[PDB]
Amino acid sequence: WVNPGYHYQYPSEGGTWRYGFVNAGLRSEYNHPTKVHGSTVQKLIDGKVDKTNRSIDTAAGRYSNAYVGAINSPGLKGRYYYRTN
Ligand SMILES: [Cl-]
Ligand SMILES: [Cl-]
Repeated sequence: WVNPGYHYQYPSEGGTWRYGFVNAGLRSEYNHPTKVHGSTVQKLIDGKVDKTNRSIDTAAGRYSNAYVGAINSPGLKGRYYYRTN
């Protein structure tokens, strides 16, 4: 199970990174105001990777969108990634 709602980090590279269990999925979303950027999320069940979703290379000023639809079940955990180009 994942304590729901976006969690936030502020990369040294710039921008805002938000991720977590939100609106029926695991999500990783990164906004960089000027650079091409992206994000990735992995869905874990009992520690095993069930799915990986990688955002496309995303335009400056928009949040990248990495998502896996999920039930917030007892075995659910997420792992989250961001990138700049
Ligand atoms: Cl990424
Ligand atoms: Cl695995």
